[PDB]
Amino acid sequence: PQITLWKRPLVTIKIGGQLKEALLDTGADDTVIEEMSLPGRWKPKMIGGIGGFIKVRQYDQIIIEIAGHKAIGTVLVGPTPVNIIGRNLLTQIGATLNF
Amino acid sequence: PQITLWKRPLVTIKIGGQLKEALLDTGADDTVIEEMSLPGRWKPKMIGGIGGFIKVRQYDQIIIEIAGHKAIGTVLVGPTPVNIIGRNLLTQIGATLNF
Ligand SMILES: CC(C)CN(C[C@@H](O)[C@H](Cc1ccccc1)NC(=O)O[C@H]1CO[C@H]2OCC(F)(F)[C@H]21)S(=O)(=O)c1ccc(N)cc1
Ligand SMILES: [Cl-]
Ligand SMILES: [Cl-]
Ligand SMILES: [Cl-]
Ligand code: NA
Repeated sequence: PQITLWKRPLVTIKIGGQLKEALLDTGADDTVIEEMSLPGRWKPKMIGGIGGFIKVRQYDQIIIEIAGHKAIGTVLVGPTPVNIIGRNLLTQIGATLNF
Repeated sequence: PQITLWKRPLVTIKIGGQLKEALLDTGADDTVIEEMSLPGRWKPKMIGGIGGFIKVRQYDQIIIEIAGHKAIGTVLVGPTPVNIIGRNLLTQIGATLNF
């Protein structure tokens, strides 16, 4: 689709068997999701933000479905105020900014 | 143009006759730029992200060029880690997300 930016670009995702709403965020290098369980190994990470950092768990090789499109990549899990789909997974669904 | 997301979507902006680099950020409601001098009065605003909130100065009806496209609108100034072009000005330059 073509998504205008008059409102937040929110979409439905499927991750870990769960449906969630997430923000398509070209200003995010990586994907960050609110606390949930995911399978496999993880390692700690700090991720930056406009106001400072939060501690997250880094899970690699996680499959997500993003508005109907399957991707695989790293997902960070931690106390983000909103679920955000970052560039690491936006590239995989072929998302571009056009003007 | 059509901007892919394998790297950060950084463009040149021009504000107060100065060139700066800024990130095109669909996850930002608001344009926020690092400390600089802007004309006129400002109003207070609170904006929040990963790591919490920052206090910013809101300047309205500021002339800003973004990747060669003219915009005139609200610019927030504060301790953001990078200059961010948010949806309030992305809509003025006709940007959409596409996949
Ligand atoms: C700051 C920017 C360089 C990076 N961020 C992504 C942003 O898109 C962020 C994404 C974001 C969205 C919503 C809440 C938290 C973060 N938006 C944001 O801070 O926008 C602020 C300016 O306008 C307001 O609108 C949303 C806001 F946050 F409120 C304010 S981020 O959230 O800090 C971030 C950093 C690293 C990773 N991997 C993922 C995300
Ligand atoms: Cl990845
Ligand atoms: Cl104040
Ligand atoms: Cl505006
Ligand atoms: Na894994």
